[PDB]
Amino acid sequence: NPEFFLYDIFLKFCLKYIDGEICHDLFLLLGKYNILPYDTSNDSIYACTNIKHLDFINPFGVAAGFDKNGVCIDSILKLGFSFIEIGTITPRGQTGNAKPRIFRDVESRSIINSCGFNNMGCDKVTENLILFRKRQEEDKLLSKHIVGVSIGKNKDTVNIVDDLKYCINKIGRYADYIAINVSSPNTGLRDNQEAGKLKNIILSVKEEIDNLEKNNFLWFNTTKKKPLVFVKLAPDLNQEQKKEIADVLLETNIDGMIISNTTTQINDIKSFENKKGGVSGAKLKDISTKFICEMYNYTNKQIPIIASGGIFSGLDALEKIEAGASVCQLYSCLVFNGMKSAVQIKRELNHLLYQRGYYNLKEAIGRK
Ligand SMILES: Cc1cc2nc3c(=O)[nH]c(=O)nc-3n(C[C@H](O)[C@H](O)[C@H](O)COP(=O)(O)O)c2cc1C
Ligand SMILES: CCOC(=O)c1nn(C)c(Cc2ccc(C(F)(F)F)nc2)c1C
Ligand SMILES: CCCCCCCCCCCC[N+](C)(C)[O-]
Ligand SMILES: O=c1cc(C(O)O)[nH]c(=O)[nH]1
Repeated sequence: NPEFFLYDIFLKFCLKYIDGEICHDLFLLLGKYNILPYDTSNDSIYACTNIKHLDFINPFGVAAGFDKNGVCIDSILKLGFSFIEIGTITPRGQTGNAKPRIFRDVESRSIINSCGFNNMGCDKVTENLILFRKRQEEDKLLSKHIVGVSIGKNKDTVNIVDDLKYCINKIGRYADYIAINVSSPNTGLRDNQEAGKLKNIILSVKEEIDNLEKNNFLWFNTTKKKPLVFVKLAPDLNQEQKKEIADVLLETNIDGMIISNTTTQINDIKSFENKKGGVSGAKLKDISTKFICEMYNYTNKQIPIIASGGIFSGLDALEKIEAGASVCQLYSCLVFNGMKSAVQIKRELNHLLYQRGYYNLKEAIGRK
């Protein structure tokens, strides 16, 4: 498709002259007017994957934080992705921290951000998602595409369980899966990663979803089933904390763990020396991949893993898969590679699996 080529003409210009968050706003604006390219290709049946009975037509989606409000789901999915995680959303809208709060380092292909859960609130985002689902009833390019919702707490909230229960009762019907975000470094959130607190949070979320069904058509999503429950983990933990959390995740029978969110322990990027927030991009890959391996070993391979962190090429994706991941999420790749992220990474992964001696992608999950 020549449209990806035409777009890459402006990528370096964007990185050099346009503020990052403004670049992101431009991205969403172009997609709102249905001007982004379309991935016209066909996905390899040998590259599909799944988490429980949630089936992904390909192993690549957009991570949370990119379309925080679901204003652009169709166009982002039609770039070539199989799923998108909208959010993180909160019961009421928040403006976030003061701008600029996103900083890029092109040399290291890394980003640091302190957004602060800026979003339009659960009500407006629920409206946007209902409209998308109506369009999806007709759009054949969007058939079988998955939409997940990441939910969080408002800054000035003490009871996280309240905020998450409001969101579930509002938008749960419309989501294929729900991602619990207790790993953002820019809001008392990583405190909720304490084993006991986390176990209560998870079991509460999973009860509010089950309660949606007890009160009797219902599931207005892609799967026609109740949404699965994922947990997004921060990588800034010691082995003891990782073992305890893995026990909690197994005890609550969550459906998947997203490894991982941004990290605050990177300090070989001189450009970010004076900045605060979580770091993402190529500098997070090795940290993120190792974290997958640990949790893959700690949970006895019983919890599917959604990989997130420094995935730019099919080789990185295969690293994640061969570490224990079943599906991959992109974010920084879209920042530094433009619209072609999905098409290019699908092409490369397909070639890799065909050459490395794999009948299909699911055969590569695990394999150390
Ligand atoms: C500007 C920005 C905003 C983000 N917002 C969220 C968010 O709201 N919720 C969330 O779970 N992760 C959020 N993330 C983390 C990403 O979803 C992803 O986990 C992380 O960037 C690592 O992936 P990557 O290396 O491909 O960028 C955000 C990341 C960035 C850079
Ligand atoms: C949250 C962090 O987002 C960013 O900082 C960011 N930076 N760039 C260059 C991009 C990709 C991009 C955006 C817009 C355009 C276009 F306007 F040319 F179309 N091309 C590429 C993003 C996203
Ligand atoms: C439309 C028949 C099913 C009724 C209940 C769910 C409706 C939600 C429609 C979302 C789009 C789903 N799909 C499979 C058509 O792409
Ligand atoms: O989960 C999150 C949230 C934010 C933010 O909104 O600031 N940033 C991240 O890096 N991860």
